[PDB]
Amino acid sequence: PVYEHLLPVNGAWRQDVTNWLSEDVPSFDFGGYVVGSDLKEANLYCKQDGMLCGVPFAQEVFNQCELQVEWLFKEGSFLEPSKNDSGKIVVAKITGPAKNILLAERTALNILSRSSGIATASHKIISLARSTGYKGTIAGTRKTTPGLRRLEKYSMLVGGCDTHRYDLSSMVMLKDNHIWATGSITNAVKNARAVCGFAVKIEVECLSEDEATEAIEAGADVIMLDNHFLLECSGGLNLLCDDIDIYSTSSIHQGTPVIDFSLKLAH
Amino acid sequence: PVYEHLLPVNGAWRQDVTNWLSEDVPSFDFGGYVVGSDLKEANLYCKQDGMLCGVPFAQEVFNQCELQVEWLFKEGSFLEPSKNDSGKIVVAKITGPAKNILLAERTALNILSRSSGIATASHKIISLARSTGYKGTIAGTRKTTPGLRRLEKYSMLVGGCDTHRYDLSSMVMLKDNHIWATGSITNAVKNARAVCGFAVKIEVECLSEDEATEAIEAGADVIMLDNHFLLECSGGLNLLCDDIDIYSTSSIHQGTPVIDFSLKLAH
Amino acid sequence: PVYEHLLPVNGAWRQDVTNWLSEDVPSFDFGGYVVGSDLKEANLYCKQDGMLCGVPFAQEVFNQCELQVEWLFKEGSFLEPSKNDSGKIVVAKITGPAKNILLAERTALNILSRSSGIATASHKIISLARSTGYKGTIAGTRKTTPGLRRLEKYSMLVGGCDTHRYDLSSMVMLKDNHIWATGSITNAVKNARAVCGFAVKIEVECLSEDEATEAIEAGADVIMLDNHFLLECSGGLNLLCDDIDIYSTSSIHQGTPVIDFSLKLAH
Amino acid sequence: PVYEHLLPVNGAWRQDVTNWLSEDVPSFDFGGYVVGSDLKEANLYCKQDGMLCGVPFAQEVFNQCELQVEWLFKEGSFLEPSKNDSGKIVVAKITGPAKNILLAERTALNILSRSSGIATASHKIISLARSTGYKGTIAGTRKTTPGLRRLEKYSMLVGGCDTHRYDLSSMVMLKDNHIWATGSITNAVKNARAVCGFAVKIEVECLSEDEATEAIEAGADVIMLDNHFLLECSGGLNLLCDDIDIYSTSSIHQGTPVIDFSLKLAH
Amino acid sequence: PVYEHLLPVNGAWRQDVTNWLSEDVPSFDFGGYVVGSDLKEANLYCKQDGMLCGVPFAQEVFNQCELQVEWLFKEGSFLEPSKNDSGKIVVAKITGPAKNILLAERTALNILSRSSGIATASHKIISLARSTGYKGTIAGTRKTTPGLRRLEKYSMLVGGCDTHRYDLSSMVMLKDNHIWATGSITNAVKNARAVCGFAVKIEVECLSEDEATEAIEAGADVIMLDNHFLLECSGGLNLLCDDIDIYSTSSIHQGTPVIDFSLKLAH
Amino acid sequence: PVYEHLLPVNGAWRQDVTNWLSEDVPSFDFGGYVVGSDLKEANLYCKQDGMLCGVPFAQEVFNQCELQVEWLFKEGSFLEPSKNDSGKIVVAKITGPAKNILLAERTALNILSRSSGIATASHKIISLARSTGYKGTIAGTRKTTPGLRRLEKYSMLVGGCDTHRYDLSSMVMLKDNHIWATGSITNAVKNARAVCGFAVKIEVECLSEDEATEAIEAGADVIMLDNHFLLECSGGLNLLCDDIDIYSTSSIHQGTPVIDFSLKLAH
Ligand SMILES: O=P(O)(O)OC[C@H]1O[C@H](OP(=O)(O)OP(=O)(O)O)[C@H](O)[C@@H]1O
Ligand SMILES: O=P(O)(O)OC[C@H]1O[C@H](OP(=O)(O)OP(=O)(O)O)[C@H](O)[C@@H]1O
Ligand SMILES: O=P(O)(O)OC[C@H]1O[C@H](OP(=O)(O)OP(=O)(O)O)[C@H](O)[C@@H]1O
Ligand SMILES: O=P(O)(O)OC[C@H]1O[C@H](OP(=O)(O)OP(=O)(O)O)[C@H](O)[C@@H]1O
Ligand SMILES: O=P(O)(O)OC[C@H]1O[C@H](OP(=O)(O)OP(=O)(O)O)[C@H](O)[C@@H]1O
Ligand SMILES: O=P(O)(O)OC[C@H]1O[C@H](OP(=O)(O)OP(=O)(O)O)[C@H](O)[C@@H]1O
Repeated sequence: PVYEHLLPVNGAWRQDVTNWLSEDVPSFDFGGYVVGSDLKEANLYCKQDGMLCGVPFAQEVFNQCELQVEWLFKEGSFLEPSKNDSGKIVVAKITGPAKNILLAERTALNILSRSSGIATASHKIISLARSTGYKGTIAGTRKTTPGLRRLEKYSMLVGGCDTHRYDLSSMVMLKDNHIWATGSITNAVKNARAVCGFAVKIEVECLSEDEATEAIEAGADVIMLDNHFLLECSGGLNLLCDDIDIYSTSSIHQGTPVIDFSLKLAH
Repeated sequence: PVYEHLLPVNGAWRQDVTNWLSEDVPSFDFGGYVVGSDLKEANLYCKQDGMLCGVPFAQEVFNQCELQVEWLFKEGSFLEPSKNDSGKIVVAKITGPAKNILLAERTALNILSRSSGIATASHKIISLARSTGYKGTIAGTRKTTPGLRRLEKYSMLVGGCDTHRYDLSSMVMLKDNHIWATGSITNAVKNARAVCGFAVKIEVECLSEDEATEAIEAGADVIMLDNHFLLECSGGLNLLCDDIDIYSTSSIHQGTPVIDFSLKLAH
Repeated sequence: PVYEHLLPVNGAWRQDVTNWLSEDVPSFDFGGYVVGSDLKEANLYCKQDGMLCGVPFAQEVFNQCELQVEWLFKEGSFLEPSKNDSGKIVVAKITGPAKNILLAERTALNILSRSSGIATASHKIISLARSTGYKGTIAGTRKTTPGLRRLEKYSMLVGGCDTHRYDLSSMVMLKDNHIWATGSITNAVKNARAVCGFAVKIEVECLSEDEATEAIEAGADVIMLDNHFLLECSGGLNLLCDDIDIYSTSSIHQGTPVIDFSLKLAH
Repeated sequence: PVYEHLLPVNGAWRQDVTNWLSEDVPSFDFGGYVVGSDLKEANLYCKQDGMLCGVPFAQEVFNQCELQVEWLFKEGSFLEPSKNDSGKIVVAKITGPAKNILLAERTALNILSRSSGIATASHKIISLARSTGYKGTIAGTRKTTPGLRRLEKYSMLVGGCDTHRYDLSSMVMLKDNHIWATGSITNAVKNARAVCGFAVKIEVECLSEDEATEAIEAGADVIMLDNHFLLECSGGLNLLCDDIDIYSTSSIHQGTPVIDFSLKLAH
Repeated sequence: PVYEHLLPVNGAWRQDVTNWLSEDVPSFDFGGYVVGSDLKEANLYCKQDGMLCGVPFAQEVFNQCELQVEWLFKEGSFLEPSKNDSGKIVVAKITGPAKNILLAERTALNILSRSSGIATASHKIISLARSTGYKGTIAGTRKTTPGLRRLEKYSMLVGGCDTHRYDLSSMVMLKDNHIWATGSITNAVKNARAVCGFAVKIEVECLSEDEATEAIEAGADVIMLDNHFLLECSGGLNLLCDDIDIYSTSSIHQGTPVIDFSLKLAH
Repeated sequence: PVYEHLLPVNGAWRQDVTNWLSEDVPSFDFGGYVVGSDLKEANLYCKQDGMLCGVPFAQEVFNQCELQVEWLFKEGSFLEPSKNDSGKIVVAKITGPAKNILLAERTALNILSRSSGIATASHKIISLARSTGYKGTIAGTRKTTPGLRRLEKYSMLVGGCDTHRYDLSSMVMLKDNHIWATGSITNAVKNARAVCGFAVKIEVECLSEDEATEAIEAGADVIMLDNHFLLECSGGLNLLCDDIDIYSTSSIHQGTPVIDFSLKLAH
């Protein structure tokens, strides 16, 4: 199994890459004009310790820029430019017209830095939860960067964490507002079930053992206790664990530090 | 002068908001079905100390969701839910069909959290540079989140920092690769000037007083010393200042923490 | 609960309507020129017995054409222009510039006819399965019309049938190809689980009680016997039932007859 | 002459295919992950008697999925998996990474089934009209599936039927509403002619020999009698013929049965 | 009859306007920031003698900029700021936030100038052909500005000229290449007819009375002699007329001078 | 340095070409059907004296049409089919399926004709200004054809002229409206500077030596006198020069004649 196989050979994500490029060049690329098209070589460097993530995305950036890339590491690999010999690590060798390389650069690096950042912070928490004996799941949230949801969720998976529900059409998530609207948890679940059906799970945010039970018996698939079936707890970060099912946290993705990368031509 | 006036009454950014919404609802919105359309009220809360940024963007999210919003604070205001009475601060009151509110929620909050995060980290560094007596500029970089460049740069401005060049068509940025390509700084500048013209500035990354001088005399508009005209230094973060012109740093935007926001219905 | 609440106040589906309109007018609308903009009245007729479906979609067609519509029946209602007095039934009254009405016409009718057709054929089979005592689900398939998936699935729901999985990112569906690839059902399920996680169900097409059992124990959520958990059988149409969980059929949607509608101006 | 030559080497239709794919994979393709990329072989089967239509479209689906296809039959060929040896007929052999094949599958089959269905029902009626001695035209209508007009009209042609006017910018179609608006048929035609010009035909729906004559003399190109030049009659289905010019019917396309296809990997 | 009724209330053309706006503001509108949103008044001036064309287009520019416009002249009117009192003529009064006005300006003026230019040059030639007694048609060509075809053809109509065929799907245009391909004019026409059908005209470029005759008898709708039915001659500009049917010229649209317009705020 | 290097290997401009093609073929290409796919040869001719411009654009048209092109002249070359031997000049040889050639034709020619027209008129004025001894710049304007800005500006550069500011986000352009809004030139400049920053120039339209001075001292980068820093004068065409900095004119691009091109197949 290879993570990049999650991405469809063709689909919207590739168009996203094209749009990211247009975002950087609205009219002309003056630098490309001065630099020209002589064939060049270049190395893509990792300058900080962390997991390598975002390969297929950066690869797509390089393909549309008509370059030849050779990846020295598999996506998911844990890089440690700990060696101060340089403090850097070549993760890919690139070849192509000078201008194409420089056009690609900033976009590919912006993808890798952030993708690697989410994967890394993801790995750290699942390695932490795992090191206590906990056998459950650590999930992310829907508090993703607008327009970048595909990439961030993907980065969560490579890091070893669950993604939780992708969107609002994905797994139903019921709360008080919904329960108050239908008059009861049981009613909220019945209506939710009537439209999502058997193929999609229903989750209910409960505030008491009585809340949960009613949900359980309405047929809810997941139960979130805050403040047959699975249980979830969510609210906080890298710090509560018990032999329960789900712990969600936006700390793995939202507002996380980045893993620094750089790209320089040979000579 | 009002920052939101930077955004064109109509243009691509509004389409970005629609796409951000579609990203959250690819097929149906089951929750909207259970909750229904009864008119509701809700408050948008700020749960952490920082500057409020992203108003026009979140406002656009609310407009497309056909809601009525009342903002209690001007964008740019420094919020301090320091008072533990609640640890929160209502920055806007919203009204509209229950489902519309819940559809809007996650997107608007994801905009505000990140926009406020960049503005805040931006304000902290310019307030810091300013507090030493430095009279120059603190700028950002092109290491922005793919697809979110408009919002992040905008957030930089509201925070009190320069944005630097928007893209590759914006201000010309010459380096060794370009200089090596044309044979000299003077040649790189001549070619750069020939295509960008008088309306757009040319910047050159120099590594010596001789490098700079030649650039100065080629006619470069900005000079970056690393490692008539303006001078720039860039590489590091919140820590070197001297009565010089430009200090760039991706720390104001890239991989920065977020300012937490929440939204809950009345009853 | 109102079905149309499944559609997000704003999102891609509304853009689909605009594209459907452009599809009918690539350059000019000569008829609109001759007819002009005088305000007119018109009735939307149902000419065949069946369930009314597609309201929010046709409504969106009418909104973009700047018209005023009054629906005489709730979506989901079973219409019977059985009365030969006319053999027709007015389901909506429309008002607006003559040209706008005529532009709207063909698109709205093409939506209603097909949407009503799927809903009707859907209602007939669930009413049939229900009339035998069967207490389970009748679902649809992914054999939908390219580009029209949102509308057809929506029509399935209004008719009283399940939609089954929306797409490939929705509920995992494993088969022999996958099982052969990983070496075993157990392995196929483990890999499927590793990437979809807890929020999304996994279904396995089994050909024996031993196939199923292994899937059950791998943790599959649904099992399809062809040729804790739920069971599914799929292959045929309006004709096998037993007190089991799921029966899927493309007969409810694919290649189904249409429910005839017409629209004429008053005088 | 080859029908597929009607499609421009590049244009919107290819983008439609990409959108149809995205429609099936909004976020990840879990199945593609489990199945992997090992090169595989597969056969595309026809399981029902009818005409093969939709080749260039399904071919485009296969090209974007980076596969190698070998078509065993020319588009337009009449297939008869009448032989119960299998009741199936291989119409194409495919090769490529397992996941790519499975991604392609449902979309290509949904194209073929419907395209073949329209072509078949089209061939049946023109073969029927032809078998009586009728030397005229059998046309379709604008009651096409929203967003799928290009494919359905194309399927009409391959089947041997006319498409009639593509859209509202295509051939002018005047009616009572228009005639009432301008005060007379003669006036409606004059205005229609003034904007469409010589390159585009004008058709008028007449209800009497006097209606027609005035249209004829206004210069209308086609006349529809319902209830130099050409005459048309339209309203009903597979059942009135006389040595006249045009008979239109939505029965050839709208709400027609589908021709079943399937695709399975080798081993 | 009003020309603007040719444009569909909604469709692609309105999106074109939005794209034209985005083209002018890729990131921020600094001027809008300095100018602010105070309500202002402004006049749209015509500075050269010619026909007013492009109203609905410029109106759409103004609507998306949320302004209030009052047109003092009907589209099609012949303006003569011949009076040197000012040499200008107010054709519309506008009101709205200062910034919105200034954003709109350049786009609306670029539409009007060119639209008015094509209409004017169109009127001049049809008034010229008409003044000799010629009772036929003066048409345009497909040599239109890429991406601006809708607007230019529309401008042709308002000027009093035919548009000729809109595109390649519009009226069939056969030539030697086609005739050589099928072996004969008769064959080229048969194949053309087989795919376009009765609703669309077929034109043939003939080089002899024998060429024409064969086309006539193949059933071609139009015949172009260069170098029942209609005849066409095309090649040259404002200068050959005889009581024949069609004279085409790109001089009415391609590379034509523009009609100068300006827009200034009140005080 | 090669001008075409200004265009990014991939970005929006290539999508513009696809849209230009779709604009010509909304449904089918009947001519392509009759002509077929036999491999053919063809020559692209220049029929009027002027500079060759638009190569990368026409090349992109040819690439998407899957053709093989051989350019006989470098973009920027001054062609003179002055020789009446033919009055034409082959600038490129093309090979590919007959239909693909004919599909490409009109679009590529419409690009070249206009691109060459702007370049030519651009070269004529800079050669004129240059021939007087003037050592400054001749610039264009923002009065470009809606949707075609990239191509026209690009054509300006190849011709030897400046493009001036690309858009409203490009170089700030202040006027009376802005100055009146902020109360003074000094204030308008301060606000403009506060949002555009150091990377983008600020220009001010001054009407007196006192106007200019205040702008100069506010820090404006350019000053336009109409009716350290650079000076500009703009208003008129091919006719005032003095040893000053900038002369802008829309005459180089807007409403300029076209350079005629043609394309014919070999035999
Ligand atoms: O961000 P974290 O603290 O990790 O918490 C993540 C949780 O937040 C969400 O609640 P919701 O979005 O409804 O309320 P919120 O916006 O106040 O977090 C949902 O409960 C997530 O699982
Ligand atoms: O991220 P920061 O450390 O604040 O530095 C920002 C600087 O980085 C950029 O260099 P470039 O992108 O060419 O090299 P890099 O990728 O190694 O930083 C450019 O020099 C920016 O001003
Ligand atoms: O169309 P129906 O006969 O109702 O059957 C529907 C079933 O078809 C599908 O199988 P798949 O698509 O893998 O094989 P197919 O194409 O041969 O039906 C899947 O099994 C559906 O549940
Ligand atoms: O669907 P069919 O019965 O084959 O008829 C097709 C005819 O329908 C159309 O009329 P129009 O769409 O104006 O009226 P309608 O919607 O009542 O058919 C037009 O007359 C078509 O040629
Ligand atoms: O531009 P004008 O001189 O008015 O001529 C217009 C004519 O040009 C076209 O021929 P085609 O485009 O096939 O050959 P061309 O490119 O050489 O004009 C077609 O014949 C037009 O009616
Ligand atoms: O078209 P030209 O005469 O060459 O002049 C070009 C000048 O026009 C513009 O003014 P603006 O657009 O503000 O006023 P206008 O529309 O009246 O020209 C700006 O001043 C340009 O540099």
